Amino acid sequence: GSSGSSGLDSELELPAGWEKIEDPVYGIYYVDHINRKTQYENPVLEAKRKKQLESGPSSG
Repeated sequence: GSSGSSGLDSELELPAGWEKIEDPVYGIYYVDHINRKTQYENPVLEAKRKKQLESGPSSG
């Protein structure tokens, strides 16, 4: 695992089923009690990042 110096990541107004767990060794990570998944990349950012998309390649 890669330990980052700056960690300005947080819940960021998580949607639903998100829990910000702060650990001294594991660090700050969000756990989903719905998809039993845990990752560093905040969901609020991802969704709002791939959602803000106004125009893009249409496929269907």
